[PDB]
Parts: sequence; structure tokens; C-alpha cells
Amino acid sequence: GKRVLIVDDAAFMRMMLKDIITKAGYEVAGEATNGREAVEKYKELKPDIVTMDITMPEMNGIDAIKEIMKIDPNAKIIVCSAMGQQAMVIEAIKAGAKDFIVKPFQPSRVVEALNKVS
Repeated sequence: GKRVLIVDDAAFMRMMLKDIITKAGYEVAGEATNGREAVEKYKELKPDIVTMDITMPEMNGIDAIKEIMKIDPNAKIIVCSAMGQQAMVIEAIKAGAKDFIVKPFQPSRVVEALNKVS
């Protein structure tokens, strides 16, 4: 109930997040750079939580949310967005995501999101 799958194309953002996740005592089940991989790794790892980057809509992360819900209507998915993406956040929340964080990350906020959702 502590395994997280991180989805984000930015290697460095991924790492940062891992640092945070890990220090807060959670565990990194795995990493993905895009929606398809995520789905595939989600099926393979059955992670506890999923962190999903939605900054670039052309990546269709929202569609991945949905794909995963089909697969597990119990999935707990947090979404990373950037400032001013409130509309996407709402669509993601609309599609099943439980919460959202904003870049640039505030360790405390991410820990809180994680915890709330766990």
C-alpha cells in the first residue's frame, strides 16, 4: 500500500519525485515516460498509487487515467500539473483521479497528497 508508479517524461522530474516519495517512506514500484507504458506497467506491477504527469495534453495522459480505470476501478491516481492547468485538473478529477499536485513540487504537498490517498 506503499508502492508508487511514477509517470512523467522528464527524467529529472522523475528523480526528484523519487527522492521525495522515498524520503517520505513510500516506495517506487516503477517508472514510465508515457501513457502506454504506464498502462503496461500498471498491469505488470499493480502499484499502490500512480503519479501521472498531465502537463502536456498532447501526451494524452487523461486518456491513460481512463485506460487504467477500466483495468482497476480502484486505482489511486494523483496528477501532476503546472500552474494554470486547473481545467485539465478538473477533467482528470472528472475521469477518476483522486488528487493533484502542482509543479514545481512542494515536498510537503506531495507527501500530503500521497498520504491522503493511501
